Amino acid sequence: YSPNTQQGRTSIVHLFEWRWVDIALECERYLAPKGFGGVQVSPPNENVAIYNPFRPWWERYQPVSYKLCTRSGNEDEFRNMVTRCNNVGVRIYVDAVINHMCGNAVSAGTSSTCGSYFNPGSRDFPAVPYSGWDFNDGKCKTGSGDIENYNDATQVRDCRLTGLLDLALEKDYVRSKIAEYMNHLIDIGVAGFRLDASKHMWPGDIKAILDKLHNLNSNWFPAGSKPFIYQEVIDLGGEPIKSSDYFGNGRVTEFKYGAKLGTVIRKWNGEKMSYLKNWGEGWGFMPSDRALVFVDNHDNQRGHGAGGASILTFWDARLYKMAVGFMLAHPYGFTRVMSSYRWPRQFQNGNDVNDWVGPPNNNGVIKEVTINPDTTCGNDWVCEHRWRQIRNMVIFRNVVDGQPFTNWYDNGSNQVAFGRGNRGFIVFNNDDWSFSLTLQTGLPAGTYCDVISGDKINGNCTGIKIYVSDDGKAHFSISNSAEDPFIAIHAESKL
Ligand SMILES: OC[C@H]1O[C@H](O[C@H]2[C@H](O)[C@@H](O)[C@@H](O[C@H]3[C@H](O)[C@@H](O)[C@@H](O)O[C@@H]3CO)O[C@@H]2CO)[C@H](O)[C@@H](O)[C@@H]1O
Ligand SMILES: OC[C@H]1O[C@H](O[C@H]2[C@H](O)[C@@H](O)[C@@H](O[C@H]3[C@H](O)[C@@H](O)[C@H](O)O[C@@H]3CO)O[C@@H]2CO)[C@H](O)[C@@H](O)[C@@H]1O
Ligand SMILES: *[C@@H]1O[C@H](CO)[C@@H](O)[C@H](O)[C@H]1NC(C)=O
Ligand SMILES: *C(=O)[C@@H]1CCC(=O)N1
Ligand SMILES: [Ca+2]
Ligand SMILES: [Cl-]
Repeated sequence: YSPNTQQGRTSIVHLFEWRWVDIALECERYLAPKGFGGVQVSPPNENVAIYNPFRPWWERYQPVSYKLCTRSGNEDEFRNMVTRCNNVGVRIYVDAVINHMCGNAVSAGTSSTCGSYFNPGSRDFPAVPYSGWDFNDGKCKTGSGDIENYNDATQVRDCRLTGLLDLALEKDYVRSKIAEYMNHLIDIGVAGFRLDASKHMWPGDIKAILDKLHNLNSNWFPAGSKPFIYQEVIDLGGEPIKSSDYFGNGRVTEFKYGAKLGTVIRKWNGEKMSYLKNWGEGWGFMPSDRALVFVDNHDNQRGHGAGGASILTFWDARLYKMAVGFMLAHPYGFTRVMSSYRWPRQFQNGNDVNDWVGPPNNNGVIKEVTINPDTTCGNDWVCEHRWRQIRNMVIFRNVVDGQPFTNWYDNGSNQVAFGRGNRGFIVFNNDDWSFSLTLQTGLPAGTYCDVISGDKINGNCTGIKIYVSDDGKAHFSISNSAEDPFIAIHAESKL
């Protein structure tokens, strides 16, 4: 249940589709000094090479083998990355796709990221190796063989998720091949895993696999360190399968978090920020100590999975920064920041027809991540984790770690604020008028640099300055026309 990050580092960043060499560099040049706890990487195992459409991001969720050979790099490059990141105290978490192999309709051949032969039709994946009796063909009871109804908890687990060949996870052989793959990664140095499509695996089968896993590599981690496990389970209610069914294996993705934060910030259906006072379990969310939270993820930022049209992404930059800011300031759950790539989003009848587009590439070869002088990224990588407003809130969370939620204020509409013990305070204005008021901050008297509009550099603030007096009060002014309609100050931004 614990992330295994360095003490004081409270967030992980999803460097979606990034190449291993770029992540290794990012660890040393940015993530380490900026205090990021770790990185969730795209599936490192060999996958189906899909040409129609042209190399979609989702081809990486169709395993061909467990060889660490993908568009992100080979095994040596993967190990190089894990080693370099761990050496600078930044962890690596692997997106483990262990529920299935490729789509059952993919043509047999060597159209895979490493040239491995596979025959979906004959259930043949010799590179593992898996064969017909390693899949759930006979176990599934639907007429299509695919998952047809989420109200039947059994077919959700035993049938094919959108045609993906479903592994017979009850077999010790299959459990062992998966464990062999994950233990290879653990021994290499990975700190944990995102268990892809966990809702599609029986809680008990996952547990059986986890019981085969090693403790983290003792060269970097304390003896007895268990790998961090966060299971992807989309539970927004209305279905028999609940997130809680997986608490015995590790943390679980709380999709209700970003879904509701999106509706609140967009002010849909009369919702407003003042309602966030009891944010957390009060909103029907899972226990904070089991939640892996985020505003958006690789799926719902592009209409895949769940979360709805309410989901906030980098496309909605201004509101997005505020959502990410609220999340990073609030004590609930363990935070994951999304880092994406720009794609030619094209809406037709309310839907993005280019939601399949893969990462920036030159004839299929993923482009490297170029760093600009202003610290942003080129080659179409959005690099949200590098936006000042997000990067400074990542440090905010670290600074206020362990402090209680306190000193909440709200105007009954969309102007709210709250503090984290005597270490940080944040103010939001999502109303269509100015927020100008003196608030109790719970902070020691002094001059504080607002870390949203600026930075504390060389003993001075580059943006807004807040003055806290002896009573802990300070005046805040946020126009609804402000570039970023929120201010955040903390112990380390104090002059
Ligand atoms: O030996 C030739 C044979 O090799 C490969 O077969 C593998 C199976 O695909 C794989 O399932 C596994 O078989 C085990 C069963 O799963 C398990 O229930 C129990 O019966 O033990 C079996 C043996 O360990 O391993 C075999 C052997 O590696 C390949 O996939 C076949 O195509 C090939 O004919
Ligand atoms: O630390 C680097 C810079 O980080 C910040 O720049 C961000 C913006 O804050 C973010 O909104 C986004 O730009 C959008 C912009 O706000 C919006 O008005 C425009 O129309 O669309 C943009 C979407 O791409 O991205 C940049 C980073 O690329 C910070 O504001 C800046 O001062 C820092 O230098
Ligand atoms: C802040 O800026 C002032 C004005 O230039 C400068 O005199 C001062 O030295 C700076 N603060 C620090 C701590 O360097
Ligand atoms: C938590 O993520 C990991 C898996 C469960 C445990 O005890 N540690
Ligand atoms: Ca399954
Ligand atoms: Cl996820």
